[PDB]
Amino acid sequence: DLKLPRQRVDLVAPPFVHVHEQATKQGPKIMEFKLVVQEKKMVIDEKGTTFQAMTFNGSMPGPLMVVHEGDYVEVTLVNPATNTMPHNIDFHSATGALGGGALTLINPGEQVVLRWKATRTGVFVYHCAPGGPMIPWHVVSGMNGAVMVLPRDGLNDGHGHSLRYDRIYYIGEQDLYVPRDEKGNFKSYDSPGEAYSDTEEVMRKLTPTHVVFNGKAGALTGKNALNANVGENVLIVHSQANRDSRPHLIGGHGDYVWETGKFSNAPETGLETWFIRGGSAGAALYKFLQPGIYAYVTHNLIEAANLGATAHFKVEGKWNDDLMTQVKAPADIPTGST
Amino acid sequence: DLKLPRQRVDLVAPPFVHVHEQATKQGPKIMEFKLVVQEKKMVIDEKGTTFQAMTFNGSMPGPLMVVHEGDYVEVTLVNPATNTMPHNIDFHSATGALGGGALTLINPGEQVVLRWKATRTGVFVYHCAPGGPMIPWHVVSGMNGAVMVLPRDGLNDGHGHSLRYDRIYYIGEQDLYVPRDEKGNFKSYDSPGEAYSDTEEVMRKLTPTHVVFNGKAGALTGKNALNANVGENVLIVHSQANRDSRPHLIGGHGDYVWETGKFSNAPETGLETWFIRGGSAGAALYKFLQPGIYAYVTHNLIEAANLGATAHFKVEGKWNDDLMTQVKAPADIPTGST
Amino acid sequence: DLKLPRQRVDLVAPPFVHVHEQATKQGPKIMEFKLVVQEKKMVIDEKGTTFQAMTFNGSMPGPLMVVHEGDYVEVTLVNPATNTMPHNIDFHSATGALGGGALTLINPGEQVVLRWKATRTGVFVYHCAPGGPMIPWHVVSGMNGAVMVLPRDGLNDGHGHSLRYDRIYYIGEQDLYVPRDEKGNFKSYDSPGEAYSDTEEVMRKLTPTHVVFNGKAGALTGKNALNANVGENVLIVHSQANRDSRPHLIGGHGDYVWETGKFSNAPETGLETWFIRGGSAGAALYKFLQPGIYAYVTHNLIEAANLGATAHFKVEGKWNDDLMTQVKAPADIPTGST
Ligand SMILES: OC[C@H]1O[C@@](CO)(O[C@H]2O[C@H](CO)[C@@H](O)[C@H](O)[C@H]2O)[C@@H](O)[C@@H]1O
Ligand SMILES: OC[C@H]1O[C@@](CO)(O[C@H]2O[C@H](CO)[C@@H](O)[C@H](O)[C@H]2O)[C@@H](O)[C@@H]1O
Ligand SMILES: OC[C@H]1O[C@@](CO)(O[C@H]2O[C@H](CO)[C@@H](O)[C@H](O)[C@H]2O)[C@@H](O)[C@@H]1O
Ligand SMILES: OC[C@H]1O[C@@](CO)(O[C@H]2O[C@H](CO)[C@@H](O)[C@H](O)[C@H]2O)[C@@H](O)[C@@H]1O
Ligand SMILES: OC[C@H]1O[C@@](CO)(O[C@H]2O[C@H](CO)[C@@H](O)[C@H](O)[C@H]2O)[C@@H](O)[C@@H]1O
Ligand SMILES: OC[C@H]1O[C@@](CO)(O[C@H]2O[C@H](CO)[C@@H](O)[C@H](O)[C@H]2O)[C@@H](O)[C@@H]1O
Ligand SMILES: OC[C@H]1O[C@@](CO)(O[C@H]2O[C@H](CO)[C@@H](O)[C@H](O)[C@H]2O)[C@@H](O)[C@@H]1O
Ligand SMILES: OC[C@H]1O[C@@](CO)(O[C@H]2O[C@H](CO)[C@@H](O)[C@H](O)[C@H]2O)[C@@H](O)[C@@H]1O
Ligand SMILES: OC[C@H]1O[C@@](CO)(O[C@H]2O[C@H](CO)[C@@H](O)[C@H](O)[C@H]2O)[C@@H](O)[C@@H]1O
Ligand SMILES: OC[C@H]1O[C@@](CO)(O[C@H]2O[C@H](CO)[C@@H](O)[C@H](O)[C@H]2O)[C@@H](O)[C@@H]1O
Ligand SMILES: OC[C@H]1O[C@@](CO)(O[C@H]2O[C@H](CO)[C@@H](O)[C@H](O)[C@H]2O)[C@@H](O)[C@@H]1O
Ligand SMILES: OC[C@H]1O[C@@](CO)(O[C@H]2O[C@H](CO)[C@@H](O)[C@H](O)[C@H]2O)[C@@H](O)[C@@H]1O
Ligand SMILES: O=N[O-]
Ligand SMILES: O=N[O-]
Ligand SMILES: O=N[O-]
Ligand SMILES: O=N[O-]
Ligand SMILES: O=N[O-]
Ligand SMILES: O=N[O-]
Ligand SMILES: [Cu+2]
Ligand SMILES: [Cu+2]
Ligand SMILES: [Cu+2]
Repeated sequence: DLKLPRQRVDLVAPPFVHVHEQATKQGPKIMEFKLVVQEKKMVIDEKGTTFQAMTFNGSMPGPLMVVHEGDYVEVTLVNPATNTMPHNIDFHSATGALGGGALTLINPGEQVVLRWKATRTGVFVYHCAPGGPMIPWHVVSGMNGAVMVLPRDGLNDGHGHSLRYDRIYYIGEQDLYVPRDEKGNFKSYDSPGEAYSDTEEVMRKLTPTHVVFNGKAGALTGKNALNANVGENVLIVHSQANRDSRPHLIGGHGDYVWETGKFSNAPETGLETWFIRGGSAGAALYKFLQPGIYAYVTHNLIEAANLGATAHFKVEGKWNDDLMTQVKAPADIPTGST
Repeated sequence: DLKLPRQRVDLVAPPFVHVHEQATKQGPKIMEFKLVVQEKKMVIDEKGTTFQAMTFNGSMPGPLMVVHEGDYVEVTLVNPATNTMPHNIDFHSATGALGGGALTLINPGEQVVLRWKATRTGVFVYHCAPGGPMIPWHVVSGMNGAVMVLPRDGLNDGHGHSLRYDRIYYIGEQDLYVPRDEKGNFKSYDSPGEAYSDTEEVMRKLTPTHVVFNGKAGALTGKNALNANVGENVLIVHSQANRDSRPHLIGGHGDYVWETGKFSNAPETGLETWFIRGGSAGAALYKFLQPGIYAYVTHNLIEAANLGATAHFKVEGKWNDDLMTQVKAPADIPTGST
Repeated sequence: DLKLPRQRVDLVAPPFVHVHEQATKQGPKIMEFKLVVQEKKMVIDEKGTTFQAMTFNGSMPGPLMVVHEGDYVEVTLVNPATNTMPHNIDFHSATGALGGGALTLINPGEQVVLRWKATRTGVFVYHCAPGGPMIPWHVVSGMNGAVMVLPRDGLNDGHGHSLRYDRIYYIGEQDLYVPRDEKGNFKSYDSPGEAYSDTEEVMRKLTPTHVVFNGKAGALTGKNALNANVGENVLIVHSQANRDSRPHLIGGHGDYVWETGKFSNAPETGLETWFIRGGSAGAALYKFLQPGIYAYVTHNLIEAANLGATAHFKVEGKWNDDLMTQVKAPADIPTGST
């Protein structure tokens, strides 16, 4: 019935994003994506703590999918027979049937194909939602990602001016609830099923043990820092499927921020810290002006520094002493000061 | 002194709203409302847990009051002699005297009449506020509702276009703090006074035991699902007097959202999830496009699924396969897949 | 190299703000500020609980600094040899080097001079950020304040109209994490270093023991209530360096609110409650219409009433019975009522 060109997209692992155009003169296409569920034990902190994760495509978050307004998105969801649980997928970008969750429930050994029309622009969460208490459990076990639906003309500033990004990163933030024994040590389990009852008890107290970007504390630091150059406009897409976050680029700003994540609304300008509502994605554009290390955090600094929620950008270029300078290096306080 | 027509309004129990006009060519009236305080034990979850509630008009939330900008709102507050505590009322919509709290303190056996002018448009919280630690205790015991002050021309989209709703629902969200015994079982008390000291201890840790819509887990599910039809524009008013919430319509969107709840500000368009600040009301307009079950949740999914914060909409109509379709039902993964 | 006039500013203790112009026809200046770190035991609640604070200039919050867009801000940071720890300063208003943190680390006995250009308008947080887990610890120990960068033409309503305030107050909100012994009593320590390990354990559970304005429960109540007059436009700057807040003026409104705190964005109008993201400052303008006591709170009323987060305004003037009146004082319920 639906007679449009089909285009297969190969997803890549976050924080990177598959190749796509910003502005396009192409008409609506059927964009084909495949997501494979993988249940697996993963390391989530720098002391080696593990937990029974559940993922789309082996990563937390799941990959970012990028399409344009008016496209049709055809998603094959695969639940391999090595998994132990039923899974599904709900797209906040889609209309009807609980975002598709009601049409995509699959047992291990099955697959399903859903098609939804991208009628609403913005960044949106997708997540597993099998039903009842399984919904939060699957989500906080890692089964969430995001989709970006761009306007066909690309981004604009809400006042008639085009905005173009040179680079795009997807930072998925995950709240985790890892059970502890009586001495406070983290517990380990041989399967998701075995972890469930203890995990639910932690979840009920609503306080995460870990808050991570890209699936583990320190994932986007050190040699996995994100790269940029002075003068580049970088789009940072941030999602949180379950709990609020307050992104902040230390030493920078959000030049243009869609904190509710929807491109039909004009962005706010010059933010210090923005706010991602749990269950949503947002996006921030920033043009780097200074080289050096930047920390991207949630500005609950306890979460950022002590629970895992810090990423680094490494920015190449020349220092601008007009914007900031050390006038006098650390020196002894003058004895003749009051 | 004030010589305007008087109009008695009969309130109805949430989630329904008393009859009112959107746009009106009537001039300012004195709109007369009565609220009766009722202290009573109520069931708040599906396992039958009870707690010592305190309510306006026997319901959590208290009823929605609807007036127009420039109206005068004359509220009779009654505290029957069967109650045990003093109560009052503070309207976030009103100006002066702590929103009226300073003028409405009444002992059991008394009543009081307050008049305030509706100078500010939007949805607003009202709540009991007797003084000091009694303020949070009364509010989280259920003594809160909302008032909507419409512009005389009804809603608009902030760009010169009228917005009209076909239906309106009021969803009051309540955080509850129910004491537990040493084994974790919920405790029961013979009066609010007896529950106070144990309840305060839970409140101090800032983590609710339950988060409910319309006063109990499952209140707006099953046979009390909210009804709509494909093509209808539905206004959902959401209040939270004490704690933030992040409403989300699963399978839908917020077409027009006033998340801060004030109609002098243009709405945001096409939201996935919005944000109600604790101590505020907000409103979202959505035109249903697909039939079926929709879950309305706070998108902390732990709260939604495990603490009680899920409502259902049942929407009648015909399915639109253009917007979403199952291309291939669950089937075995092809043996010839990689 | 930089050849502009220099102007020394003398800071004052919050909630007051040093003298400054709103609109200015002066050109860019180098505005010189000095901040001295002071570690000291402080009382933070009405029962006399103490904690090992760390402050800029002896106060929580640190003082508000006010400059205009295009000014250069030259800050001398002094760490006296009586302190025990290294400190630094990061300005969310500044660009590069982690907001200046990377250029300002000083040991006890040292001082440093940083210059940054005020390129972005709004209110912004500044805070200590020495590195790693020390970042949250220093911030929640009190080392945070705010800077306001005004447009040269002063505030506007985003629709071409000037806004001018008659008075300005800075309300810094601080989440504190005070260790308890096994009976629940607060612990005391002889130094910040000794408190660290127990404090970190409380911080990890993300629930404050106290939430205060101006450094202690009741700081801005009683005789330290903030003064205003009917008809005065008052600007309230509110900062929270680590945790979200939801300001509300009980009996009032926010006439014009920049909840994200950035003056390049038009304010929202007529808010009941607004939202300060942790890691940010915001500002609200209100013109008092009624005399009397107003409570300024975070509208988590548990925090407001039971954890310390309430300030008072005392407003002088004449009561306006048109806006609000008690039509009938408390009286016995008529025996002939149903
Ligand atoms: O023996 C405990 C010790 O070993 C580590 C080393 O990386 O990890 C093990 O124990 C953890 C807690 O049960 C598990 O999460 C992990 O799967 C296991 O390899 C340390 O994290 C831990 O303290
Ligand atoms: O607005 C984007 C997109 O959503 C649709 C429905 O799929 O329209 C919704 O939003 C419109 C603009 O606010 C409303 O006027 C309409 O009633 C509502 O369904 C699309 O038609 C529109 O392109
Ligand atoms: O957190 C309580 C308590 O547990 C211990 C081990 O008994 O450490 C655990 O918790 C720490 C904080 O989450 C982790 O850093 C560590 O991996 C974990 O074993 C104690 O060190 C701590 O006091
Ligand atoms: O890119 C940051 C990196 O560059 C160095 C020299 O290679 O210094 C530059 O950046 C400093 C601020 O971080 C400036 O103060 C300095 O003047 C400038 O040359 C390194 O020191 C720095 O890590
Ligand atoms: O006997 C405990 C058992 O009975 C239930 C049945 O609905 O409710 C009773 O006990 C609860 C806990 O004290 C009370 O809240 C309730 O008022 C009382 O009827 C169960 O909820 C409970 O587990
Ligand atoms: O704005 C709605 C309504 O509020 C009042 C006071 O009751 O005005 C406030 O807001 C005006 C518009 O922002 C301000 O200009 C005014 O100073 C402030 O009191 C009403 O006059 C107005 O209709
Ligand atoms: O929550 C701790 C612990 O308490 C038990 C009974 O001992 O259940 C209580 O708490 C549950 C979660 O809130 C409720 O579902 C139930 O109504 C209540 O009695 C245990 O089941 C649980 O481990
Ligand atoms: O209204 C939802 C309800 O309608 C049924 C048939 O009565 O199916 C319709 O809705 C489905 C999506 O939920 C579509 O896939 C289907 O094609 C459409 O006919 C029921 O299956 C469904 O519960
Ligand atoms: O003896 C405990 C009792 O004294 C008070 C009186 O103000 O304060 C003391 O004890 C507190 C808890 O250790 C300390 O924070 C404080 O420094 C010390 O003077 C009461 O607060 C306390 O209950
Ligand atoms: O916008 C305020 C201020 O920020 C600067 C950089 O210091 O510009 C940023 O924001 C501009 C307006 O959005 C962007 O166009 C620009 O690319 C970005 O660096 C200043 O130039 C501007 O005055
Ligand atoms: O909070 C638990 C428990 O501790 C006690 C003293 O044992 O009081 C402490 O905690 C109170 C609430 O934070 C404070 O008001 C008080 O200053 C502190 O000592 C008990 O009173 C309470 O049950
Ligand atoms: O300014 C408030 C203060 O004024 C008094 C009289 O001095 O009363 C005025 O304010 C009341 C509302 O708070 C009005 O009801 C009253 O009519 C008005 O005269 C005091 O009662 C009040 O505390
Ligand atoms: O559906 N999963 O447990
Ligand atoms: O400025 N960063 O916390
Ligand atoms: O005023 N009530 O406890
Ligand atoms: O999409 N609902 O969680
Ligand atoms: O740097 N301070 O611990
Ligand atoms: O209206 N104040 O809580
Ligand atoms: Cu799943
Ligand atoms: Cu009450
Ligand atoms: Cu410090």
